[PDB]
Amino acid sequence: GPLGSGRPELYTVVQHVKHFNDVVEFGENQEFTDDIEYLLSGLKSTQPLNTRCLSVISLATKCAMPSFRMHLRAHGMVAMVFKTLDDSQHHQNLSLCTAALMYILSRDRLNMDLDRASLDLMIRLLELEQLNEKDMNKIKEKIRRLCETVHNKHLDLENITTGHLAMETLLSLTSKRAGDWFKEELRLLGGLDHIVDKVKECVDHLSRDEDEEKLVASLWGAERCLRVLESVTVHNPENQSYLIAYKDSQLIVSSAKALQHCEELIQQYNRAEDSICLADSKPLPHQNVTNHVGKAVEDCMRAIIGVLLNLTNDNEWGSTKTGEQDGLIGTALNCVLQVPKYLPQEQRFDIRVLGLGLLINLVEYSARNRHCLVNMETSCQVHAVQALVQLFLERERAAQLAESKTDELIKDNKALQHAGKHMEDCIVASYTALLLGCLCQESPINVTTVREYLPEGDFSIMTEMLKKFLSFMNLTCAVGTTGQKSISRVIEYLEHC
Repeated sequence: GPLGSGRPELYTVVQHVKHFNDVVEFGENQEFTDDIEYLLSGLKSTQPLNTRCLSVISLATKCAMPSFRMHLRAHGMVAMVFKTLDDSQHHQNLSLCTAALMYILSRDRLNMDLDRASLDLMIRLLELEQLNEKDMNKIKEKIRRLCETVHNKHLDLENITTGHLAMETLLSLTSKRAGDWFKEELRLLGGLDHIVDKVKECVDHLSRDEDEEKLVASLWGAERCLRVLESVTVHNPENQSYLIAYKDSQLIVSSAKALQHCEELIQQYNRAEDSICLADSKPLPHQNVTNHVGKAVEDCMRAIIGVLLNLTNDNEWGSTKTGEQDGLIGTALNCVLQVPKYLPQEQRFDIRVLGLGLLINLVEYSARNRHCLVNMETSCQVHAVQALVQLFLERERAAQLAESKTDELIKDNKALQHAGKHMEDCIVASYTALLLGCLCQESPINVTTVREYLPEGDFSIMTEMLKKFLSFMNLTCAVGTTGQKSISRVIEYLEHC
């Protein structure tokens, strides 16, 4: 039962005490009961705003002390502290302080301490959108140092904002460390409804034409929220299901549109270093504007696909509903074949894997997604399978050469990079082979096609690659038995082609 404990639970408790980190006192240090009633009064609406902000920071500063937090929570003051701050959303300065306070507090498990109201507050602070500067920076710097100390989290001062700290709070509340309590509560009490609605607002603003500031705010507004939605769906089928159902699949509908806008926007803000943009209208690759918007577009993309992966991984209504969105399957394919050439070299690996992974999810069981993909057409115009075989072969060479360059250096650390690029080109070739193999085993017709565009019609170039890939996967330990087994089966199948 709930009172019962296994060895792991007790081992943690005992290890937590013996080798410290938490140097705590259970004793009613009444100095706390003093400090605390003095601070609580500084938080009230009846107080000038700057006095409140400083009272919050001072309270957050004391909360870097595990013993203080413990006494704050043991007296049941947390819900009360945040009730007093429940008007924070109406003031941007106090909103930053309030978000910072709960982030620090969320180092611990707040199952018993946060109430619905305080949870709704933090969601409001996450939805928030936008004179006393030189000591707001001193406050921001103070917050940054607290974040490092309490969470081992290093943030740039440019990221000590309300949107960031509210996001980090919601990620911290729904991490592995936190458990599942708040993943559950965010759903059951309407929290996820509001985060999705916010994603829709932001994504609808990309569809219009807007200036740098408004564009970055739209994108960052979506990402911020998408990352919380990604978090709450990790190992949580309920939340995946809820987000697929909510408002006629609003999240997926908005996500698909967003991904498409992003595909277009990213061309507009090229940061590729091996590129030469013709247009004088397009920002140069080294401008502040370009690395500010372009990075914002990329980050939003990674967030969109992350959510879509979680919704389509095991859930087939998710895959069905996601595949039905006009142009998504096409956009996903473009994320692999086209988008990367408008990104810094370092970022191309991640996007290719994500796009390929999403395609695999969509195509695994959905016949109609399968059909839509094989009949798709793309650039280098050609059919999808043909393009995917090309990507494989292209990347399979890029790899065996990138290893030659680094096999030369070891004898005759530019090799490190060349080795890193070797691995990357292999994994991309691998996922491409895995996708093609998937399409093949679901229909022999596709086998004929891949054979046509395969040198000699010899599938061994794919199967040999997948064997090494499966072996590499078990080095990462990222995939479990079923995953490993089904990859093996794909190798078997292709081996008989």
